[PDB]
Amino acid sequence: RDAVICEPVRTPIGRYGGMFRSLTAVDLGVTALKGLLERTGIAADQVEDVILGHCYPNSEAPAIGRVVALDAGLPITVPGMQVDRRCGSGLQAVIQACLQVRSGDHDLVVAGGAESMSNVAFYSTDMRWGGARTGVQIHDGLARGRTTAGGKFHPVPGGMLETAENLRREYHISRTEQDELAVRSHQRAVAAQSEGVLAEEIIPVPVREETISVDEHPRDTTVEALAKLKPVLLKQDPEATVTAGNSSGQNDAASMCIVTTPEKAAELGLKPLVRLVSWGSAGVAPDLMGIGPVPATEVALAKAGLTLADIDLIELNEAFAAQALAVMREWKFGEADHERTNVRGSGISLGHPVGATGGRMLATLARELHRREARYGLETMCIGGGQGLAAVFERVQ
Amino acid sequence: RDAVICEPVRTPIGRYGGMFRSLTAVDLGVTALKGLLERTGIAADQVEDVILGHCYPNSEAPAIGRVVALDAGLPITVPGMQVDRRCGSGLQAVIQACLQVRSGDHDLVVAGGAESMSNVAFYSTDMRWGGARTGVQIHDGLARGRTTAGGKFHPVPGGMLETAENLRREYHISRTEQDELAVRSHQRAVAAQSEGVLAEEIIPVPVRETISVDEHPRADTTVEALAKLKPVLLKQDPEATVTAGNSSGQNDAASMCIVTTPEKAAELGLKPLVRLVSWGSAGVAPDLMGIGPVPATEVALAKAGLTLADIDLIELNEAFAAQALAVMREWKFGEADHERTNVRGSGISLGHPVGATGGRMLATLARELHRREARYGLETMCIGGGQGLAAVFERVQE
Amino acid sequence: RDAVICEPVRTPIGRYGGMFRSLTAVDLGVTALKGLLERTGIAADQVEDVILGHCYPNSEAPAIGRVVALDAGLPITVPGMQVDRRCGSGLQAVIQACLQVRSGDHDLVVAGGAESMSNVAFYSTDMRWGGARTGVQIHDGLARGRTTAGGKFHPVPGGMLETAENLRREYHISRTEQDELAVRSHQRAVAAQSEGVLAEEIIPVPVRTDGEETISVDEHPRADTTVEALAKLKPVLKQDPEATVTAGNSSGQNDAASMCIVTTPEKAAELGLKPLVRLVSWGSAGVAPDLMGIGPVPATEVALAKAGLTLADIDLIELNEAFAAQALAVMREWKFGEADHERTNVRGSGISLGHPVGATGGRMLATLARELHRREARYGLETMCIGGGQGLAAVFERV
Amino acid sequence: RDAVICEPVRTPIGRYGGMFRSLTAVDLGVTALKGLLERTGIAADQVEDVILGHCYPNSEAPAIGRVVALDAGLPITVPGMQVDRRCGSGLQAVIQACLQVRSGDHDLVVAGGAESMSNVAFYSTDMRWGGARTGVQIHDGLARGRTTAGGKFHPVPGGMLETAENLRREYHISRTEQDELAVRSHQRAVAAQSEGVLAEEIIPVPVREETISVDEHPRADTTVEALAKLKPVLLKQDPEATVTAGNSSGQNDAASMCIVTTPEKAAELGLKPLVRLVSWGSAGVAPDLMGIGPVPATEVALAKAGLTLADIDLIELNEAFAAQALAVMREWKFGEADHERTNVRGSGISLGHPVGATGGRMLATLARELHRREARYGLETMCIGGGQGLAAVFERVQ
Repeated sequence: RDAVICEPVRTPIGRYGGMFRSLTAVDLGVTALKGLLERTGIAADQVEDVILGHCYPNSEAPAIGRVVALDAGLPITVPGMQVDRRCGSGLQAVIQACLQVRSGDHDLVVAGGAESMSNVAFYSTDMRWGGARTGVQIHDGLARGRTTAGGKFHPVPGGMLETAENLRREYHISRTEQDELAVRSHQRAVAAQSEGVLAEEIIPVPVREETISVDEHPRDTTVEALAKLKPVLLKQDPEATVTAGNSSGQNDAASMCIVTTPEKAAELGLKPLVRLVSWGSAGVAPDLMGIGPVPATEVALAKAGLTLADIDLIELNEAFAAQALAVMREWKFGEADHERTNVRGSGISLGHPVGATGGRMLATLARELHRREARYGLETMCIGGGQGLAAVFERVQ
Repeated sequence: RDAVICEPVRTPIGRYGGMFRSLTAVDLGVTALKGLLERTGIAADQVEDVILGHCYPNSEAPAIGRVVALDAGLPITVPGMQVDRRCGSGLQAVIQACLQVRSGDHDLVVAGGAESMSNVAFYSTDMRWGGARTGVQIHDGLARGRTTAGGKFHPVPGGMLETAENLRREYHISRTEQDELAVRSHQRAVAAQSEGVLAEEIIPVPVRETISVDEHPRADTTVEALAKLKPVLLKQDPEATVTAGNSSGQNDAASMCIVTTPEKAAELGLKPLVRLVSWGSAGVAPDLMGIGPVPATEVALAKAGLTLADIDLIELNEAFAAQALAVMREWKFGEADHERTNVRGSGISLGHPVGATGGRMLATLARELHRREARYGLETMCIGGGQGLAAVFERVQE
Repeated sequence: RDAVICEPVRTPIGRYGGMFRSLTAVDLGVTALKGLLERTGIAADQVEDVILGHCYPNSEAPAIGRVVALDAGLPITVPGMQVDRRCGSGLQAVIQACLQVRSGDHDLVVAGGAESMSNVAFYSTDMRWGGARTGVQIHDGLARGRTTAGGKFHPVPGGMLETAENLRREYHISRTEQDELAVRSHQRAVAAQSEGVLAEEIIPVPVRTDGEETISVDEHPRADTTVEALAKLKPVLKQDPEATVTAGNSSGQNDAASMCIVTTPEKAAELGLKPLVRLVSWGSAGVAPDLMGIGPVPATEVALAKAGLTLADIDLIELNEAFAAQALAVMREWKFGEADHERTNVRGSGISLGHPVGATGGRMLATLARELHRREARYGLETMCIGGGQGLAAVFERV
Repeated sequence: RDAVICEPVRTPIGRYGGMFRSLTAVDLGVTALKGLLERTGIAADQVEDVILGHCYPNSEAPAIGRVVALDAGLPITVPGMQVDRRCGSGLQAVIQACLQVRSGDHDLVVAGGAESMSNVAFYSTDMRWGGARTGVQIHDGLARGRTTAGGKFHPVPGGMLETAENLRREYHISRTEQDELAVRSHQRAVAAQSEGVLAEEIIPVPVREETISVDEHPRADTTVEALAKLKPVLLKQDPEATVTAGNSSGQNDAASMCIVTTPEKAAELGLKPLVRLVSWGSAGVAPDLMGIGPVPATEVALAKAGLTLADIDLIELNEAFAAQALAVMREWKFGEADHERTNVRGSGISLGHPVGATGGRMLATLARELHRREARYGLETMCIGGGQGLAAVFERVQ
């Protein structure tokens, strides 16, 4: 039996240190979850699991899906969990949920993600047994993660950014093209804001006293202003092109959806948007992580009996413009194809709040697939440490 | 298609601050995984995913399955990830693994868990935007997490331990009953050591000599000796029963297995031990978290068309002896059922290296099933925060 | 032989988190020491000690007088040190300097204080040997310090603020009296800026932001300060609802440094210095910690006794206003008429100026000495309450 | 009028993480002060200030002299304070006390030092306004201090060790000579213990109950050969390295107290003055060469006294590293006989270097020894981290 997605939602996405800084990852999750149930009218006891992608957990919220369910006020009956496959964790939660559903184990579950990058921890592995002989190192969680993902044999001191630079180098990607992609990202996000489509996606968030519905970071952005910015690794390398302007930031948000059967959705009065056709996962070289989408997509299209040409709409994460352009090069893109890809924006304009990112992409794909009455959508992303995840979704009718 | 478990293995289990103190979770993970690949002769490129239960993640190892896979020398083409459902994380990884294999997405994966409780971080959320007004707090990851898992509306100040005391009060479990259970646990584990069954389970770990034996189990453990210990929260409850002796510790370990189809195992020369029949999960009151196996087992058995009496072997996590005993009251157990339960030992004697516990149970359950030529096994655990997880396994007869 | 104070100076005084937040205590001291030397023309090697009052030391600068000297470009042959007597530390450094000069041991020394409250450390004693058993605590240096000063037998959980309320209560001082005093303080301070007397005291500070700019003015003082506005403000009330002490009527937390030269009249003459005052006597006392604000009364008593002097003998007083109530209590005990307020804290005080602890004694010295000259008065008194139950007072004579 | 020292005393000195690990600096200070008062019968209202050398102060004890008086049950009328001049802070407290006294300002004061190196805080300056951009460092107070004492134009990444290796290089001091000095230091210290003289100095400390009277570090067995076996701390980077844990002083816990007064006031109280302070000197040296600071400092003090080094019966020189002390002794043109009159009851190497309390320890030995000997002149001198020296000359009272 099929697995279908209903009411995929998100909060607004805040900047690191910005709008949502007073809010925990849990507060955002709850807000997204309350909104999901509130829009749906679903009885709390209908939810059989809450599965949440969450990339920077600590003991403030163990097994974060369960904490988020309780905090949202669902009954003690409702189980929950946390998953991490990096930048792909949101999609992963979704995939797990569909698997749990299709099997016939569960009829309805929640799949989501939450990240508060603003409030990620600083930690020490030196204070337990003492620093009397070694000193004390305290690591920023965001910063350390950037270099450790590849493990011991594939270190990257320059982190995520260094991977993109490698890509720009390997594909001869001009700075201009990169800045250009970014503009589109902003124009599209902004266009979406004012065309009213975004309200469909968003649960507004109350901050102790006002309520927020608009994503903080999308902006007036021109190729000319972007040309001005100084790349991060210019001193390390003089041919750098990656800047804050052409790359996604660090952000706060949550994403929620319902994963259910068509039969169950009909009973609960729900309106399913897509069903999951297939998915694929891949490993790639960690220093080349930005390319993980290509092998993963290939696997997914094959499982689907599908071709990329067959595909109506694409959500490809814009971790770095350079990274995205490289996948698009491999996909042999034509100026039209940029029509069907990232239509409402992406990481660069929106933000990249890592756990919630897969959800955001889904909310946009599925809903947009509806608005267009289009058949197939692709969701795919690169993963820090050398991974890729992709999923194929089909509109319901 | 079926999902079957092949070659389920673990490292030995170190004590907190003990023999594996110098080892990261990743190091244990890598050793378990390498051992598994070595024992099986499997080409590395065969492994389509590595899913790992891991309950205290930090930035030293993001998405830990992937890191363990790289650090073990597997090719860059192999994906990996991290899962947390607390004390149920190892089972959860296995279940996810079966779902992926069964759907026909993957033909072979590794499921496992790793934990180093010895090296769990201390952490703060006050150092990034300033402690100017708040003050700064640094939290022990192990301690802080025992309290918060229930969230804001279900706080447990006493921790996992209070919940255990809660069950002891409700179900009227005596001190003697608990200590007694602890004794069996040590005797069964030690006996498992002497009988040589353990070697089949264990990946030896080199430390800078080589270790093949679990640290915690003690031959001389007696009831009279256990009676001497001071219950942890005597000060607060004079009726407290739960001591270090009758509860599990904090531990270091790793677990890995192969999850595969029967046709794929045949092709590769594997010996599949069990196939997964069903699972169930449940939520319970967070202050009563120890009872979680009862509803979960209920769900798993019923999906299986099975009854508790149908079950040949049970592994139930002994998080606390009062917690385990309470589950047994619901199950209406008797001295005889005690001979089909936790037969090689448990969390009390063995220790509770949390992301890897599900893995350790599975290794025993699967192997003991094969040793007994019995049919059905149940693996179930209580989960901090108020959860239960259960699975029913069937011996592969071939 | 006499000891005289030459060219007493200070930086501007910054608010906690404000102007100088990017500056260390060392940075401020160095700017002051350099300013002192630039003004004097003194060769660096004339300096035989740098003694600094510094109340929140850590290992960023051990023995901070030595570090401040080296960092200011003084030769390696110059010794330096750190002293702590809390709110009294700056004066204490002056007195030590004076004694080492008077004994004939040293001919010229530098006496000072530096404090950056903005940058005070957070610290833990649970980090060295393991946190598994106890938990790990980190303390804000500033906050923890308000309770510990009395030791175990006399903890004051309230802090300095509580000891002030204790004084209000004992001496029956209305919130009105307290609030009026604060007004004068801002008024005397502001007046002193426009009058231009402050430039004499101040070494200007450069801060790098768009450009690097130089600061000459104290952050905190306000002209617009009125009793009425001060009533709008909430005592620090839940605890005692007869609470009268607000952020408005007490000193805050601050960043500044102070320096001066201590020398013989004969040496000052050789080097072309203009000695302003000489030290006549000093006194120190202990009082109950929960009553710390009153410490000046006993210390002052002892100093005048040693001087053979009386309070009427005193033309100028600088009494630190840690709290308006604290200052008022001292003044009653001194039997102060309305006119005596004429000669006390004429250029402002802690409430308007701020209270950067190690540098405070230096700041007051700078006013008393210069004002004594501008006035052509004879005798000045410097005195302060000290956290933990102490007082320090000194008498100076214009030269 | 003169300033004289009466009843100089100390606690025993314990090792880093040792016997006194559960005691604060204040605790040691209180015991020492209490013992001093118990011994002398001094009326608590006779003490006009308590001046304490304290090197690693924190908010646990502000103005530590005042806290110590209070905690030791002195009346609230008694003021107190803290001073730091590194390794010279204890002597610096004495010189201050003597100056306040000779002045006529006070008739009687207490001067001391207290250090608990065990409990020195770890700190950050990144927490207050946040590390959101910069990161967070936490510094060990001991290790961090060793690099910063010279300031930004003279950093010593090597710490005090690097200064000591700089001295052995410059002065060419062999490893054997360094080890020989260390051996003498242990032998002299142990001898002082057999002989019974040490009791004269020591205030026994109670810990929770057992009472401690003996310094922790000194060992009778120490030999050159055993010492040769140790490895120089800085060998990786210097092939010629000599300085080791064996021939350097450790990190230590202790307190020192004494009475400073005039002869007239001492006559009144029926006190027994031991020495009077003749002179003192202070000096600045290069921070990379800090160990040599005694040489210019001794020169100043001897000169002020109209005195010569030949005139000095007894010397207490801090043995911070054997190499540093040996270097000073070279400048001083010492011959075999000189070792006869220097550090006669042990030193920093055997006893320990509890930094705030070190000036007090040396004084207690010197004043007391000078009396037993019936000798006239004594010298106390130490090197100070960051590039300083302090020396004082003391003369036996008749």
